[PDB]
Amino acid sequence: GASGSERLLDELTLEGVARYMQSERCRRVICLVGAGISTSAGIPDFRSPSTGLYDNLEPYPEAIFEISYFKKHPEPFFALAKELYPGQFKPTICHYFMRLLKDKGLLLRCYTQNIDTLERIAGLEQEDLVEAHGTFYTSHCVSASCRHEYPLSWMKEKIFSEVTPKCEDCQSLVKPDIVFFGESLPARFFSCMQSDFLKVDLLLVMGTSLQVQPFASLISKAPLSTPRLLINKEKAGQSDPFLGGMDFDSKKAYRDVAWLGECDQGCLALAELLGWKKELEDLVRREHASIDAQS
Ligand SMILES: Cc1cc(C)nc(SCC(=O)Nc2ccc(Sc3ccccc3)cc2)n1
Ligand SMILES: [Zn+2]
Repeated sequence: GASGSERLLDELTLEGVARYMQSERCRRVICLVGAGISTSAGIPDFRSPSTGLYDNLEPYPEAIFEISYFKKHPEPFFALAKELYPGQFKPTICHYFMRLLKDKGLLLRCYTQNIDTLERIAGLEQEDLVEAHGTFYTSHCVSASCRHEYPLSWMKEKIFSEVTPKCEDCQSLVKPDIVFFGESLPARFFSCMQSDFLKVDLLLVMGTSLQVQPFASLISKAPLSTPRLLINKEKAGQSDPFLGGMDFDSKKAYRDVAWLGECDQGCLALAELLGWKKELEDLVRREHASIDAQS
C-alpha cells in the first residue's frame, strides 16, 4: 500500500535500503539509468546544455536528430558520430555495481536511456537489458525487404573512414539502432515493462532527471509498496506542482529515498553498506585494467 500501510523500508535512508536489500523480501531489482551514469566515463550528456553539442554543430540544429532529415541527408549525422565517438569505452563504478547485482542474483532488468553500450561492456547481457532509446551496438539496413543487421565494428569502420554506410546486399542506408526523433521507442520496451513491473521488489534510479517520456513515467508503473532509491546529482521524479511521483520529504513519504551526489559515489556507499566494497573494487580494477590494456 501507500503511506497508509506498513512500509517495507525500516527508515528512508541508504542504510534502510541496504537492510531491505539483504532481507528475504528483496529478490528482484530493476535499474533505471540515464546519462548521469556515463559522465565519469568521459561521455558527456549530449542533452545537457553545458556539453555544448550545438556549438560543435555549426538548416536548424535539431535536424541532426530527425529521422526524416537523416534519411535524405545522412552525412551530418555520421560526421558528428565520428566527432563524438568515445576514445575509450570504460564503464563506471555504477555500471559494474549493476554487474554485481547480476552476479548476486538480484538483477531483474536494467532499463537504460543511454546509447553508449557501456552496460554491455560491463557484463550485462541482452536478456538483462532494455535499451529504451535504442543503441549503437547494432545497426540495420533501412530497406524493409532487407533489414540486414551490422555489428558496431562494421559501423565504426564506416564512421572513421568517413564513408556513408551502405548495405552490402541492397546498397540502402544502414542506420544505427538508436531511436531518432520521429521514431517510436522499441517494442521491447513496452512488452518488457508490462511483465517486469509486476515482479519488482526495488527500483534503483540512477543518473537520470526523469524528464524524457515515456521513460520517465516508468516510476509510476511500480507497485505501491516498492521502494524507490534515487542516486542522482539532484532530486527528480517529483510531480510537477503545475501539472503520482516521488515523495522523499513529506509527512506521507514512506518508500522513496534520495541520495544526492555522483552516481559512482552513491553506488560505492551502497556497496560498502552491503559488504560488497572489496568485491566491487576488485571487479572495477580488473575490468578497467583489461580495457586500458586493449591492444
Ligand atoms: C558515435 C557513438 C558511438 C557509440 C557506441 N557511443 C557513442 S556515446 C557519445 C555520444 O553522445 N554520441 C552521439 C552520437 C550521435 C548523436 S546525434 C543523435 C542522437 C540520438 C538520436 C538521433 C541522433 C548524439 C550523440 N557515440
Ligand atoms: Zn539492405
